[PDB]
Amino acid sequence: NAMLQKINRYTHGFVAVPVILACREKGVFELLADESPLSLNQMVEHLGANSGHFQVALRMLESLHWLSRNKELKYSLTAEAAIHNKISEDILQLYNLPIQSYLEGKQGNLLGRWIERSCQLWNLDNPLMADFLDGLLVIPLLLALHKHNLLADSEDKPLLSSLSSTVQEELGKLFLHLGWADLTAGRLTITELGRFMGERALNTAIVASYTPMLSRIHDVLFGNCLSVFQRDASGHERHIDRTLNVIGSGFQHQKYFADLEESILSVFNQLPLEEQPKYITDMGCGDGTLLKRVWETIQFKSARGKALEQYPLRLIGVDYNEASLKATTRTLASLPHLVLQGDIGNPEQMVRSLEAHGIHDPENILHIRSFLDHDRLFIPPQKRNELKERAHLPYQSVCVDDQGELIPPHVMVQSLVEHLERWSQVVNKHGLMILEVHCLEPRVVYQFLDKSENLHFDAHQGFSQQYLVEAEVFLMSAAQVGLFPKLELSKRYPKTFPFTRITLNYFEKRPYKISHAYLSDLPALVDLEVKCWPENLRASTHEIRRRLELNPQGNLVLIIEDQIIGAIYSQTITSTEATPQGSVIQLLALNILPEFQARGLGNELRDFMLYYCTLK
Ligand SMILES: [Mn+2]
Repeated sequence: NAMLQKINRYTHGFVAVPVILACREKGVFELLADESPLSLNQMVEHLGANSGHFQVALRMLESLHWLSRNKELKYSLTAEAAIHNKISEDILQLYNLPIQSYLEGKQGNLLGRWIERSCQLWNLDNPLMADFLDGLLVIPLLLALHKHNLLADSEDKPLLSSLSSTVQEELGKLFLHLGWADLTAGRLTITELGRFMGERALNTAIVASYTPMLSRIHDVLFGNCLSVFQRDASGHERHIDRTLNVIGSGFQHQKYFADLEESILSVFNQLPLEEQPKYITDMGCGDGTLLKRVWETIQFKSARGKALEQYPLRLIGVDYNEASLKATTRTLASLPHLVLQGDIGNPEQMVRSLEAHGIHDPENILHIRSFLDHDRLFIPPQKRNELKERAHLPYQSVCVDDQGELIPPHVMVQSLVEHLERWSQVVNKHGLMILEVHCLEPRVVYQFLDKSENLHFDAHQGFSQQYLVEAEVFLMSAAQVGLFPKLELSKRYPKTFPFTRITLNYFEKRPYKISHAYLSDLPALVDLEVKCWPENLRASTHEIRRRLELNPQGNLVLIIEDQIIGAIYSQTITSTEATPQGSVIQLLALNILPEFQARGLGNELRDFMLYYCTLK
C-alpha cells in the first residue's frame, strides 16, 4: 500500500503537468500575482476561458495547495505554486513518443536523455513534483512493457533478455533508478516494486486513454473546446482512446465486483426459491464481466444454484455502445442471456425494449450497475420549485456542460435526483445495487494527496463532461426519491481513511423519503418539539433556526404524507481558545412522533443519519 503511493504520484502527474503548463503559458499565475483575490468569473473574463473547464483546473490547483480560496470564493497564490516556473515545457513531448517501436529496437536511443533528466529530479528541488514528471515517462512505457510481459521475472529468461543492447542499457538505467530492479548475483533482477508495477500496469490505462484530451488541454481551458470532444467521421470519440479506456475500467473495477458477493448471496439464498428474481439486468454491462462473476457466485455458492431447472435465471446486459454489446455476448455465450441497446438515462425505454424481447414481468428483475450514474446525458432539471429549495446548500462538485460552461452544483444535484426518480419507478421489491465513484473537497484531497486517486481522476471526469458528486450527496439523492441502503450490506472505500471515494449500496424502496430540513419547514419542526417533549425540555425557535443556518446539511427529516414524522439534528462546536484534538461539544438530537415509534422509524432515521455522517 506504500507502493500504490508511487503509482498514484505517476497518475497524478500525467494529468496535473499539462494542466499546469497550459495555465502557466496562458498567464494564469502572472494574473494572480498582479491582482489578487480573484473570483472564477474575474479570471474567466480576463483570460477568455471556458468557465466550467477552468473551474476543474482551479479545483486541481487548490488540491495541490497551489491556490487558496477565501470565503468570498476568491483565489490567491500560495508559496507552493512558485515551483511552476521550474517545469520544462518540452516534457510534453513524452505524450507522443513511439514507445512500441523503441521496444522493438527500431528507434535507437530514444529515452536516454529523458532518463537522465529524471536522474536529476528534472532539476527541481522538489522530490514530489519530480515524481509527478516521472509519470509522463513511466506510464506509456509501463503500458508498452505490459503488452509483452517484459517486466517480469527470470522465467528461465532473465529480466531484459529479449531486447536490443541499446534498450537493455537505457531501460536498465531507468529501472535501477526507479528501484524496479537491483543487482542481485551480479545480474539485473526485478525487485518487489518492479513486480508490483508490472502487475498493476493497467491501473494507469485510464489516465493514458485521456492522452488526446490532455495534449490539447490548452484548447479545453482557453479555446474552442468543441474541436476536442467532437466525434470522428466514423462516429468515434476523439478526446479519448475508448478501447484502452475500457480495458482500464475493466481491470480496475474487478476488486469491487468481488465485494458484491455478500449482497448477491443474500438475494439468492433468500428462503422461498419462488420469490427470488427471475432476471439480473446490469445497465452498462461493458464486456459482461460483472454479469459472469455474478452468475458464478449464484451457480456454485447459492441455494438457487441448485434449482436452475425449476427456477430458470437469465442475465440481461444493457449498454449504449455496440462494441460492449458484442463483447458481452461473447463473454456470456455459455450462459442464458439477453443483450440490448439502451441508456443509463432512460430506464422506461429499457422496460419497453424488454417487452419486445418477450419479458413482460419486469417486476421480477434485480437491477445492478457499477460506475455509471456519473456518466449519463445531462437532462436539465424540470421540477422548478424543488430546484429552488436546494439552491442554498454548499454542494462541492464541479460539472461542465457541452458548451464548456460551469453547471451550478445545485442544478446538477437536482438533476441527479430526477434521474434517480426515474429509476425508482421501475425498481421493484428486489431493489437496486449500485457501485459508484465520488468526488472530494480540495482540502481533503490535499491532506491525502497520494493516498487517493482524486487529484487526477476527478479532473479528467470534470474535463470530459461527467458528473461526480460527494458520497453523501449521492446517498441523500437516492433517499429523497425513496431509495435507501440496506445498511448491513453497504461498503465504503477506502475503508481505513476518513473520506469516501467509492460506495457500494444495495438500495431498497421504502414508503417514505428522507430530506434536509429547510427554513420553510420551521413551523412543522416547532410543532414536532411540542409533540415530542415536555415544555421544559423543548428547543427554542431561535435554537432550531440556528441549526438550519449553521448546518443546513446536518439536519435530516423523514417525510410521509408531505408530513414531517421525525427530524434528527447533529451539531458540533469546537472551542476557539488557545491531527490532535481540543475542547468540543457534540450534540445529536432525534425527534420522532410517538405515533410512529413502534414501527421503528426512529431507528431507521437514526441509523441512516449515522451512515450519512460516516460518508461525510
Ligand atoms: Mn467515468
